[PDB]
Amino acid sequence: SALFEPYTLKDVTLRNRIAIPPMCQYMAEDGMINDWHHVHLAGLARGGAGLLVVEATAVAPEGRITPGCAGIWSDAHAQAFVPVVQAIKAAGSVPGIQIAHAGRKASANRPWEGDDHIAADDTRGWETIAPSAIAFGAHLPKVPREMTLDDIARVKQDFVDAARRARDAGFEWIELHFAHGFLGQSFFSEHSNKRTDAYGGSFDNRSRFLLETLAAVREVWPENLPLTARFGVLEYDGRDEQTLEESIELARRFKAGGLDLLSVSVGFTIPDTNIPWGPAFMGPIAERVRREAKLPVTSAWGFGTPQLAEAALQANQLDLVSVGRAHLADPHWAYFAAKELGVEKASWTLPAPYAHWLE
Amino acid sequence: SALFEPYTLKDVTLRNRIAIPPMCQYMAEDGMINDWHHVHLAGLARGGAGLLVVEATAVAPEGRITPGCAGIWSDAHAQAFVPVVQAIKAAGSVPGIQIAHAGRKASANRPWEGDDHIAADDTRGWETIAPSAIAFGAHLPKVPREMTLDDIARVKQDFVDAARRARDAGFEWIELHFAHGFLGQSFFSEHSNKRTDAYGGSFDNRSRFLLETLAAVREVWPENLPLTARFGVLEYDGRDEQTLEESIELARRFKAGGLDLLSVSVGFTIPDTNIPWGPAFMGPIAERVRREAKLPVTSAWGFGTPQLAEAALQANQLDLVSVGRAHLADPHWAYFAAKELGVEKASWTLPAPYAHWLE
Ligand SMILES: Cc1cc2nc3c(=O)[nH]c(=O)nc-3n(C[C@H](O)[C@H](O)[C@H](O)COP(=O)(O)O)c2cc1C
Ligand SMILES: Cc1cc2nc3c(=O)[nH]c(=O)nc-3n(C[C@H](O)[C@H](O)[C@H](O)COP(=O)(O)O)c2cc1C
Ligand SMILES: O=c1ccc2ccccc2o1
Ligand SMILES: O=c1ccc2ccccc2o1
Repeated sequence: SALFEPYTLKDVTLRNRIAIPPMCQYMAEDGMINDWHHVHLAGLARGGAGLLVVEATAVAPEGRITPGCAGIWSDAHAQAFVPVVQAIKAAGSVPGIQIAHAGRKASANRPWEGDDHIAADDTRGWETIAPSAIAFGAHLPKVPREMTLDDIARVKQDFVDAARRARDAGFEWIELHFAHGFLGQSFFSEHSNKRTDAYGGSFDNRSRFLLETLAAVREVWPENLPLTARFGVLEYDGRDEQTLEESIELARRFKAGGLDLLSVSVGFTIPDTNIPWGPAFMGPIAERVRREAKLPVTSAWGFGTPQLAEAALQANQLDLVSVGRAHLADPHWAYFAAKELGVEKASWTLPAPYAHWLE
Repeated sequence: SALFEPYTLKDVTLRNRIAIPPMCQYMAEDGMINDWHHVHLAGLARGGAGLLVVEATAVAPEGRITPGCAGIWSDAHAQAFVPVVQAIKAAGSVPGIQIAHAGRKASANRPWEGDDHIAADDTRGWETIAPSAIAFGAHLPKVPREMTLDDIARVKQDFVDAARRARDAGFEWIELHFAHGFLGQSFFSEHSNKRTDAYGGSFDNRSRFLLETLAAVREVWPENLPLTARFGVLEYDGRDEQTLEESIELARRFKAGGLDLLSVSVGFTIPDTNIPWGPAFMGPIAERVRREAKLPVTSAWGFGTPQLAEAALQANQLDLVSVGRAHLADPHWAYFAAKELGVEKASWTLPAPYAHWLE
């Protein structure tokens, strides 16, 4: 099975091609993770996936999506990850982390508590920042504060500090969150970036925050550990071919700047779009990015059907298959997939205290 | 759905009729549990089952099955359970524990490391104890030491101390392991008990260890928390009707002595038997015990098919359905069962960070 072939990137070897993508849990308190996360993540690692990427973890308090988001903006925040990293490694999975800044989509309620911008008089909320003072709209109506050049310098340094902390906590894989309409994506998109300084206007200027942040992170992140990013390569906003062309050009510049793998997604920069949701719908666009930027990729959405994951790999659409919600449903999805695909000794996807009894 | 109806026993209410029976993990060190158990048990509790019974936990070092078995023979052993109990409660499941003594089946290898009695010159092994100096046979050839009256007194006190420790660690449900050919079962069975003192020969004498142990435990175990036992009610040894009759009589004496629920099993006292394994095969015998002893019951073996669990409950064969291996395969089996049986808002079997996304 292609799904169960190992994968080596830099000095890291994944035991199979199943990646668990970042999935916010909304269970942290002032950014500090707790036994929710410990058990959730260790349980997933034991389920057999080769790579487990921790949820969007804010590089600064105002870069959380919600009051429940994880953070890594101090050394105490980082040290809370150490036992979890160690548990993921004990289970034979590779521990990764997505470091993030929610930009104009920050200061929102948890998804089961309204999913919308927090009311102005709610003591939990905060002012959001963005390249330009323009609201997302819809359920996120707050107008963010336009960043100063000093704010840009500060946020880049927060990404550096976050990467340094992730390294020192023992993570073996890092993902910069430049997707999903959050701060990085919003610098790239002309919808959200109306700046007329070095950080907006032209393709080079819109790319600048993302490229500078990547380069700054690269200074502290070990060359022997995968350096990755998530990036929305189109919006489904009626501008798709031009946007895809620019996104692929940026992917080439990421590769030249030391990016080892790109997690290919959708922008979600603005609400007025027409996204053609369907099983593995991103496969062909991931394949195009992979081919035209000559860079390994992953993608997500609907790959919880094992045969579809297998097909995407065999078609060389993807190098790793990211499987999210199916792992919330069943932490042992990798074992289910091994059985489905007829892998020999499928139960030994799991550790011995489970595997022995399920043969 | 009957499977998703709550159940109240004494002061304890289970949110549904799904019980996770004790399942040895073989991951403890000198009886001390660790993060294997913490994550395993907390993950299961979050999966939605109403009751989670911790694996056979030895009341004395020589009563472990294997070198990997959990123990509760000192206060330090008991205190290791406290964070796990607290995690199970945080997830809304009821924490239980099975306290045990392996008798002549002790000093064995882990099941994936031979499953047989440990060699005499292996430094991990120990002398086993039993009512009579008679080996099980087959892969368990060691002849146990015949217990003295002082040994009987000591082991009863070890059960008391174990129950006291379980209580003080916060467990809300206790199960005495009088099944599966271990010490208690072996006192009851004429195959293994050839004593001619007060603890063998007659039905009353063979029952005595079990009844005295129950009564002694009852002195320290709170009256408002379920007091239960697991007991093998037949052997499939060609003596089934007579053995069933005696076992039901013992069940009546357990009930009279304060037992709240009986987990009905097979004896596994000797190897030369013909057990008719099949899905829910114990249902009719559990039903007979339930009816003739007028005592709530659970049973196990093959109830991981949700419709079969439901049928057993609707037929009043069982009060709780024990589902073991299916939970090793999928910690979230209760969610799977809720979907299968068409329960409304099935995803809310799970906590919010999962349930919201799986609706
Ligand atoms: C509960 C949950 C939280 C999510 N949090 C993030 C996040 O932290 N970062 C991110 O880039 N994507 C996040 N996503 C997107 C997932 O990583 C994944 O791309 C999406 O769920 C599609 O994959 P699936 O169909 O296998 O679930 C989240 C999705 C879910 C369901
Ligand atoms: C891994 C494992 C460990 C077991 N350990 C115990 C134990 O600690 N105590 C016990 O009474 N039964 C133990 N059993 C029996 C289970 O409790 C259950 O009765 C049996 O697995 C049948 O249920 P199932 O078909 O749902 O798996 C164990 C079974 C398995 C598979
Ligand atoms: O980047 C993100 C962060 C959270 C999240 C939650 C649900 C769906 C997608 C998501 O993407
Ligand atoms: O009482 C027990 C203890 C361990 C065990 C392992 C596999 C099957 C049944 C078992 O029963």
